[PDB]
Amino acid sequence: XGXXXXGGXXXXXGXXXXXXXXXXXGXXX
Repeated sequence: XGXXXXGGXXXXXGXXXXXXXXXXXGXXX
């Protein structure tokens, strides 16, 4: 949950992303 996106998105919620960053259900932090 350190954020990220690289133009993908992000911002709390349930995580998401991948990029570029993100995380949640898949880690990231």
